[PDB]
Amino acid sequence: GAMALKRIHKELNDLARDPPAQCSAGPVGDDMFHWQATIMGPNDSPYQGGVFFLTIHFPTDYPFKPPKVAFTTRIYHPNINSNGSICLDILRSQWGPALTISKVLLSICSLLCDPNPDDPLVPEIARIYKTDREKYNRIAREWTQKYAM
Repeated sequence: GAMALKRIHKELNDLARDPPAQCSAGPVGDDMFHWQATIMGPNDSPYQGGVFFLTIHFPTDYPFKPPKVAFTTRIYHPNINSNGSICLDILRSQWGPALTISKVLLSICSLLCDPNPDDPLVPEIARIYKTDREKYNRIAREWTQKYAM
């Protein structure tokens, strides 16, 4: 409804004056409820140098339910699977209306920097993250080269 659209427009304007991390986001064409985003691989993470694309769909009752957010670029990470689904609490149970798409992107950036392996979407990636960090980082760098450059 109209409340959602007002809030989406406000968050787009907010993002343009103050970009979260090194992210971009906004409408695909004229559709205010379907956005694209990009996140630069954080410096000093194994994703450094990659550019990762995401899709975002706002619900009609935004901001009182979360946007649906998924990666379209492949990424090696304990909380992001091969469909680009993102296991992140604020996109489900911990969403509230004081969150914004800028805060979602900052939280996804932090997630890339410091995973939640006890919340595994990809059990083996979670396991290697915990038991052999040097190997996790090697493989995440390899996948950044393969998919995100």
